[PDB]
Amino acid sequence: ANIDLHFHSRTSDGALTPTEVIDRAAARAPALLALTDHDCTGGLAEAAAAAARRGIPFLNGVEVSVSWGRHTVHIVGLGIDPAEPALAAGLKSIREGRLERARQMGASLEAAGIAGCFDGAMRWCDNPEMISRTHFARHLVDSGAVKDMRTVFRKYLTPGKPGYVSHQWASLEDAVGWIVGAGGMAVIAHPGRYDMGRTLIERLILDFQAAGGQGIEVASGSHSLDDMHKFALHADRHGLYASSGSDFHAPGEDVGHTEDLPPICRPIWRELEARILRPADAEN
Ligand SMILES: Nc1ncnc2c1ncn2[C@@H]1O[C@H](COP(=O)(O)O)[C@@H](O)[C@H]1O
Ligand SMILES: [Mn+2]
Ligand SMILES: [Mn+2]
Ligand SMILES: [Mn+2]
Repeated sequence: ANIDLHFHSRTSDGALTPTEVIDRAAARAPALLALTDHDCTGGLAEAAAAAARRGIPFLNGVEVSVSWGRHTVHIVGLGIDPAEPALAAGLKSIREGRLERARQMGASLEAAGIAGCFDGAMRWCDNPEMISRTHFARHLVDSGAVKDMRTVFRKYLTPGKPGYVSHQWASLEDAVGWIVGAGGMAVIAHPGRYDMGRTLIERLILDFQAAGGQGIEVASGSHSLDDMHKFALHADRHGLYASSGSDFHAPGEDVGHTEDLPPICRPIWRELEARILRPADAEN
Protein backbone atom coordinates (compact mmCIF):
# COMPACT_ATOMS: atom_id res chain seq x y z
CA ALA A 1 0.00 0.00 0.00
CA ASN A 2 1.10 3.56 -0.86
CA ILE A 3 -0.23 4.95 2.42
CA ASP A 4 1.86 5.69 5.51
CA LEU A 5 0.17 7.05 8.67
CA HIS A 6 3.03 6.67 11.19
CA PHE A 7 6.59 8.11 11.14
CA HIS A 8 8.95 10.54 12.89
CA SER A 9 11.16 13.55 12.26
CA ARG A 10 13.84 15.49 14.15
CA THR A 11 10.96 17.24 15.91
CA SER A 12 11.03 14.25 18.23
CA ASP A 13 13.09 11.07 17.68
CA GLY A 14 13.39 10.74 13.89
CA ALA A 15 16.74 11.33 12.16
CA LEU A 16 15.26 13.36 9.27
CA THR A 17 13.71 16.82 9.30
CA PRO A 18 10.01 17.08 8.45
CA THR A 19 10.99 18.20 4.92
CA GLU A 20 13.55 15.41 4.51
CA VAL A 21 11.26 12.60 5.71
CA ILE A 22 8.39 13.73 3.47
CA ASP A 23 10.78 13.99 0.51
CA ARG A 24 12.07 10.46 1.22
CA ALA A 25 8.51 9.10 1.47
CA ALA A 26 7.71 10.89 -1.80
CA ALA A 27 10.13 8.69 -3.77
CA ARG A 28 7.56 5.90 -3.23
CA ALA A 29 4.72 7.93 -4.81
CA PRO A 30 2.52 7.74 -1.68
CA ALA A 31 -1.20 8.59 -1.91
CA LEU A 32 -1.39 9.75 1.73
CA LEU A 33 1.05 10.56 4.57
CA ALA A 34 0.79 11.52 8.26
CA LEU A 35 3.72 12.73 10.39
CA THR A 36 3.26 11.56 13.98
CA ASP A 37 5.97 12.85 16.26
CA HIS A 38 6.04 11.92 19.94
CA ASP A 39 4.10 14.23 22.25
CA CYS A 40 4.67 17.14 19.89
CA THR A 41 3.14 18.81 16.78
CA GLY A 42 6.09 21.10 15.97
CA GLY A 43 6.90 19.46 12.66
CA LEU A 44 3.42 19.45 11.12
CA ALA A 45 3.38 22.85 9.33
CA GLU A 46 6.69 22.08 7.62
CA ALA A 47 5.66 18.50 6.76
CA ALA A 48 2.36 19.77 5.33
CA ALA A 49 4.11 22.30 3.11
CA ALA A 50 6.61 19.68 1.95
CA ALA A 51 3.82 17.19 1.16
CA ALA A 52 1.67 19.73 -0.73
CA ARG A 53 4.67 20.83 -2.79
CA ARG A 54 5.14 17.20 -3.95
CA GLY A 55 1.41 16.78 -4.67
CA ILE A 56 0.82 14.41 -1.72
CA PRO A 57 -2.33 14.47 0.46
CA PHE A 58 -1.42 14.90 4.12
CA LEU A 59 -2.94 14.41 7.57
CA ASN A 60 -1.81 16.19 10.74
CA GLY A 61 -0.70 13.56 13.25
CA VAL A 62 0.88 12.96 16.64
CA GLU A 63 1.97 10.03 18.83
CA VAL A 64 0.95 10.42 22.50
CA SER A 65 2.75 8.69 25.38
CA VAL A 66 0.35 7.01 27.82
CA SER A 67 0.79 5.10 31.08
CA TRP A 68 -1.99 2.54 31.42
CA GLY A 69 -1.52 0.54 34.59
CA ARG A 70 2.06 -0.77 34.55
CA HIS A 71 2.19 -0.43 30.76
CA THR A 72 3.45 2.36 28.54
CA VAL A 73 1.26 2.52 25.44
CA HIS A 74 1.30 4.92 22.48
CA ILE A 75 -1.85 6.51 21.06
CA VAL A 76 -1.62 8.12 17.63
CA GLY A 77 -3.92 10.98 16.67
CA LEU A 78 -4.79 11.59 13.01
CA GLY A 79 -6.60 14.52 11.41
CA ILE A 80 -6.00 16.65 14.53
CA ASP A 81 -6.02 20.45 14.56
CA PRO A 82 -2.69 21.10 16.28
CA ALA A 83 -3.79 24.63 17.22
CA GLU A 84 -6.56 23.30 19.48
CA PRO A 85 -5.72 24.61 23.01
CA ALA A 86 -6.54 21.55 25.17
CA LEU A 87 -4.45 19.22 22.99
CA ALA A 88 -1.57 21.72 22.89
CA ALA A 89 -1.62 22.08 26.70
CA GLY A 90 -1.90 18.33 27.21
CA LEU A 91 1.05 17.57 24.96
CA LYS A 92 3.09 20.22 26.75
CA SER A 93 2.26 18.63 30.12
CA ILE A 94 3.60 15.29 28.81
CA ARG A 95 6.86 16.89 27.59
CA GLU A 96 7.47 18.67 30.93
CA GLY A 97 9.38 15.95 32.80
CA ARG A 98 11.30 14.69 29.77
CA LEU A 99 14.57 16.62 30.27
CA GLU A 100 14.69 15.87 34.00
CA ARG A 101 14.12 12.15 33.33
CA ALA A 102 16.91 12.22 30.74
CA ARG A 103 19.49 13.72 33.10
CA GLN A 104 18.60 10.92 35.52
CA MET A 105 18.91 8.27 32.78
CA GLY A 106 22.40 9.59 32.10
CA ALA A 107 23.33 9.44 35.79
CA SER A 108 21.91 5.91 36.03
CA LEU A 109 24.09 4.81 33.11
CA GLU A 110 27.09 6.51 34.72
CA ALA A 111 26.56 4.55 37.97
CA ALA A 112 26.55 1.38 35.84
CA GLY A 113 29.91 2.24 34.34
CA ILE A 114 29.07 4.21 31.20
CA ALA A 115 29.72 7.92 31.71
CA GLY A 116 28.67 10.74 29.40
CA CYS A 117 25.40 9.30 28.05
CA PHE A 118 23.15 12.32 28.66
CA ASP A 119 25.68 14.54 26.87
CA GLY A 120 26.06 12.01 24.06
CA ALA A 121 22.30 11.61 23.61
CA MET A 122 21.94 15.39 23.47
CA ARG A 123 24.25 15.45 20.43
CA TRP A 124 21.57 13.47 18.58
CA CYS A 125 18.63 15.60 19.70
CA ASP A 126 17.77 18.95 18.08
CA ASN A 127 15.11 19.84 20.64
CA PRO A 128 16.25 19.22 24.27
CA GLU A 129 12.67 19.02 25.59
CA MET A 130 12.01 16.02 23.30
CA ILE A 131 15.04 14.07 24.55
CA SER A 132 14.25 10.34 24.24
CA ARG A 133 15.57 6.83 24.96
CA THR A 134 16.00 6.75 21.16
CA HIS A 135 18.69 9.42 21.33
CA PHE A 136 20.44 7.53 24.17
CA ALA A 137 20.43 4.41 22.00
CA ARG A 138 21.93 6.23 19.00
CA HIS A 139 24.65 7.54 21.28
CA LEU A 140 25.38 4.09 22.73
CA VAL A 141 25.70 2.64 19.23
CA ASP A 142 27.61 5.54 17.66
CA SER A 143 30.10 5.73 20.55
CA GLY A 144 30.64 1.99 20.27
CA ALA A 145 29.36 1.12 23.75
CA VAL A 146 26.79 -1.24 22.24
CA LYS A 147 26.88 -2.93 18.85
CA ASP A 148 23.36 -2.01 17.64
CA MET A 149 19.93 -0.58 18.56
CA ARG A 150 18.46 -4.00 19.32
CA THR A 151 21.26 -4.89 21.75
CA VAL A 152 20.94 -1.50 23.46
CA PHE A 153 17.38 -2.16 24.66
CA ARG A 154 18.30 -5.69 25.64
CA LYS A 155 20.96 -4.46 28.12
CA TYR A 156 19.79 -0.91 28.97
CA LEU A 157 17.01 1.64 28.88
CA THR A 158 14.35 -0.92 29.81
CA PRO A 159 12.80 -1.82 33.20
CA GLY A 160 15.34 -3.42 35.54
CA LYS A 161 18.32 -2.25 33.45
CA PRO A 162 20.64 0.75 33.85
CA GLY A 163 19.38 3.92 32.19
CA TYR A 164 15.67 3.18 32.67
CA VAL A 165 13.73 5.64 34.81
CA SER A 166 10.04 4.89 35.35
CA HIS A 167 7.83 7.82 34.43
CA GLN A 168 4.11 8.55 34.34
CA TRP A 169 2.83 9.78 30.97
CA ALA A 170 -0.70 10.87 29.99
CA SER A 171 -3.75 8.94 31.07
CA LEU A 172 -5.52 6.97 28.34
CA GLU A 173 -8.63 9.12 28.83
CA ASP A 174 -6.65 12.35 28.44
CA ALA A 175 -4.73 11.25 25.34
CA VAL A 176 -7.82 10.06 23.44
CA GLY A 177 -9.93 13.05 24.54
CA TRP A 178 -7.28 15.57 23.52
CA ILE A 179 -7.12 13.92 20.10
CA VAL A 180 -10.89 13.74 19.64
CA GLY A 181 -11.48 17.25 20.99
CA ALA A 182 -8.99 18.43 18.34
CA GLY A 183 -11.14 16.84 15.63
CA GLY A 184 -9.01 13.77 15.00
CA MET A 185 -9.30 10.00 15.42
CA ALA A 186 -7.35 8.21 18.17
CA VAL A 187 -5.40 5.07 17.23
CA ILE A 188 -3.71 2.41 19.38
CA ALA A 189 -0.20 2.28 17.93
CA HIS A 190 1.80 -0.89 17.23
CA PRO A 191 -0.23 -3.15 19.57
CA GLY A 192 2.02 -6.14 18.84
CA ARG A 193 4.83 -4.50 20.81
CA TYR A 194 2.94 -4.47 24.12
CA ASP A 195 3.47 -7.24 26.64
CA MET A 196 -0.16 -8.32 26.74
CA GLY A 197 -2.11 -11.46 25.92
CA ARG A 198 -5.50 -11.43 24.25
CA THR A 199 -7.20 -10.59 27.54
CA LEU A 200 -5.14 -7.46 28.27
CA ILE A 201 -5.41 -6.36 24.64
CA GLU A 202 -9.19 -6.68 24.88
CA ARG A 203 -9.18 -4.72 28.16
CA LEU A 204 -7.03 -1.99 26.60
CA ILE A 205 -9.38 -1.78 23.58
CA LEU A 206 -12.51 -1.56 25.78
CA ASP A 207 -10.93 1.21 27.89
CA PHE A 208 -9.71 2.91 24.68
CA GLN A 209 -13.19 2.86 23.12
CA ALA A 210 -14.85 4.05 26.36
CA ALA A 211 -12.54 7.07 26.19
CA GLY A 212 -13.56 7.73 22.57
CA GLY A 213 -10.94 5.69 20.65
CA GLN A 214 -11.79 4.50 17.12
CA GLY A 215 -8.67 2.96 15.56
CA ILE A 216 -5.82 0.51 15.86
CA GLU A 217 -2.67 -0.06 13.83
CA VAL A 218 -2.90 -3.30 11.89
CA ALA A 219 -0.19 -2.76 9.31
CA SER A 220 2.88 -1.53 11.20
CA GLY A 221 6.63 -1.57 10.66
CA SER A 222 6.67 -3.16 14.11
CA HIS A 223 4.31 -6.02 13.18
CA SER A 224 4.83 -9.48 11.81
CA LEU A 225 2.30 -10.96 9.41
CA ASP A 226 0.87 -12.94 12.33
CA ASP A 227 0.51 -9.65 14.22
CA MET A 228 -1.40 -8.14 11.29
CA HIS A 229 -3.75 -11.11 11.21
CA LYS A 230 -4.31 -11.08 14.98
CA PHE A 231 -4.92 -7.34 15.30
CA ALA A 232 -7.17 -7.28 12.21
CA LEU A 233 -9.45 -9.70 14.13
CA HIS A 234 -9.27 -7.68 17.36
CA ALA A 235 -10.22 -4.62 15.33
CA ASP A 236 -13.13 -6.37 13.63
CA ARG A 237 -14.67 -7.67 16.88
CA HIS A 238 -14.75 -4.14 18.28
CA GLY A 239 -15.59 -2.25 15.10
CA LEU A 240 -12.23 -0.43 15.10
CA TYR A 241 -10.85 1.19 11.95
CA ALA A 242 -7.45 -0.07 10.77
CA SER A 243 -4.44 2.17 10.43
CA SER A 244 -1.14 1.51 8.66
CA GLY A 245 2.27 3.06 9.30
CA SER A 246 5.96 2.27 8.87
CA ASP A 247 6.99 3.85 12.16
CA PHE A 248 10.05 5.07 10.27
CA HIS A 249 12.76 6.83 12.37
CA ALA A 250 16.01 6.61 10.43
CA PRO A 251 17.72 4.96 7.44
CA GLY A 252 19.37 1.74 8.57
CA GLU A 253 17.28 1.57 11.74
CA ASP A 254 10.85 2.42 5.00
CA VAL A 255 8.66 5.49 4.99
CA GLY A 256 5.93 6.04 2.41
CA HIS A 257 4.88 2.40 2.07
CA THR A 258 3.05 -0.14 4.22
CA GLU A 259 1.81 -3.73 3.88
CA ASP A 260 -1.65 -4.07 2.32
CA LEU A 261 -4.35 -4.33 5.01
CA PRO A 262 -6.14 -7.69 5.31
CA PRO A 263 -9.47 -7.65 3.41
CA ILE A 264 -11.51 -7.70 6.70
CA CYS A 265 -10.18 -4.28 7.75
CA ARG A 266 -12.04 -1.01 7.45
CA PRO A 267 -9.25 1.40 6.48
CA ILE A 268 -9.04 4.43 8.74
CA TRP A 269 -8.07 6.78 5.86
CA ARG A 270 -11.53 6.43 4.32
CA GLU A 271 -12.93 7.96 7.54
CA LEU A 272 -10.37 10.80 7.65
CA GLU A 273 -11.07 12.20 4.18
CA ALA A 274 -12.63 15.44 5.45
CA ARG A 275 -9.44 16.12 7.45
CA ILE A 276 -7.00 15.49 4.60
CA LEU A 277 -5.03 18.57 3.55
CA ARG A 278 -5.21 18.48 -0.26
CA PRO A 279 -2.34 19.61 -2.48
CA ALA A 280 -4.85 21.70 -4.49
CA ASP A 281 -5.84 24.77 -2.48
CA ALA A 282 -9.31 24.91 -4.03
CA GLU A 283 -10.04 21.37 -2.81
CA ASN A 284 -9.59 22.28 0.87
N1 LIG B 1 13.43 -2.21 21.60
C1 LIG B 1 13.58 -1.02 20.98
N2 LIG B 1 14.29 -0.91 19.83
C2 LIG B 1 14.45 0.27 19.19
N3 LIG B 1 13.93 1.43 19.64
C3 LIG B 1 13.20 1.46 20.79
C4 LIG B 1 12.98 0.21 21.54
N4 LIG B 1 12.24 0.54 22.61
C5 LIG B 1 12.00 1.88 22.56
N5 LIG B 1 12.58 2.42 21.48
C6 LIG B 1 12.54 3.84 21.07
O1 LIG B 1 12.50 4.64 22.24
C7 LIG B 1 11.34 5.49 22.22
C8 LIG B 1 10.84 5.69 23.63
O2 LIG B 1 11.59 6.69 24.31
P1 LIG B 1 10.94 7.53 25.49
O3 LIG B 1 9.59 8.07 25.03
O4 LIG B 1 11.95 8.52 26.02
O5 LIG B 1 10.68 6.45 26.51
C9 LIG B 1 10.37 4.79 21.28
O6 LIG B 1 9.41 5.67 20.72
C10 LIG B 1 11.29 4.15 20.24
O7 LIG B 1 11.64 5.10 19.24
MN1 LIG C 1 10.06 6.76 18.56
MN1 LIG D 1 5.24 4.15 19.55
MN1 LIG E 1 6.28 5.94 16.57
